[PDB]
Amino acid sequence: SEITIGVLSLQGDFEPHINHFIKLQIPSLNIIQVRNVHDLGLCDGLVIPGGESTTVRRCCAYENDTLYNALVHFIHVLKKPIWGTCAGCILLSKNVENIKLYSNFGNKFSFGGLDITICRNFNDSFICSLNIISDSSAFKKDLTAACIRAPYIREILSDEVKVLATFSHESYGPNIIAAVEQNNCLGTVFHPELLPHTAFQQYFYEKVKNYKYSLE
Repeated sequence: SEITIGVLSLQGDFEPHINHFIKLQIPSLNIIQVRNVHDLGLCDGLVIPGGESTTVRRCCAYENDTLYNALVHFIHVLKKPIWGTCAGCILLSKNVENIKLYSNFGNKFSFGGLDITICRNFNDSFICSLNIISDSSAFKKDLTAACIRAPYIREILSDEVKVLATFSHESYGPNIIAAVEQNNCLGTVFHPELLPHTAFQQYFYEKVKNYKYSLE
């Protein structure tokens, strides 16, 4: 079957995320940039990366929020798989704290999808070992994550949110939440493209594959 995963690309610096899925070497997988609603329509799943949530959001605001509204629909009506990483994780979140830049978009800042409170704030680079709460073969023992000015997940707001991975750091403390999953949404605070392994990419691919299978 042909599976297409898109990577939101408007904000730039998206190539390493694309490369990391290509490294999976999975015959059935195509990756595309997503810059507009036509591109989004071709996607079975979408990755939203980025360093800065406000930048990615402004990129979606063009033409009276045309792409923003399509993303909301994609997430919440179509229920297509979405992976928000770093900035994208912020933009899936219910409550966003410490984003400073006042938004021309108000309560239309987030796309929603993860019932969490997240803090941008806003030392601050390290590799952590992950405790991953999963039976997926994507996750071998002792995997790592690169946290660079990572957002902080302060609150889980629904029992529907599954804490997928946590870590301990001799600062921040124990049981820092690194990855969450809720329905069709996956969120990670780290940079999955900046470590050689491809575990989260593989997991998200399988999520998209299972979605496509469910449809039919």
